[PDB]
Amino acid sequence: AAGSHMAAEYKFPDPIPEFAEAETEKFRDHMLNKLSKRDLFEDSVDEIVGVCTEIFETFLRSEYGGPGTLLVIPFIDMADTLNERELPGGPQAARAAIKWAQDHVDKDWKEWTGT
Repeated sequence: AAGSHMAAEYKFPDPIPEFAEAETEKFRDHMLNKLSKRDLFEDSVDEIVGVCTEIFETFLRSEYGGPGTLLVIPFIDMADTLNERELPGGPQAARAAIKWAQDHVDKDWKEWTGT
């Protein structure tokens, strides 16, 4: 954080697979509920949520180590994957995903880790 200090002074938390799993369940349940109500996703909610959830969990499991590490790239990956598979609503789903993640992930990490 401050360049003159010793590297040994800065311990950063590793990603936590149990947090990734628990937070992915909350994300999935939010996304299923939010997208289910809308004609745009009527026949594809499960598939679209499945794409978003897989990308989200993979990022939390390997890459998320608390505040300062939730990158935008998984949400770009969600829109790109939905666009590649010609699933309608890519921008809408990725925006729902990033809004929820912005609102919850760091806060939930602090609560889950007790920090």
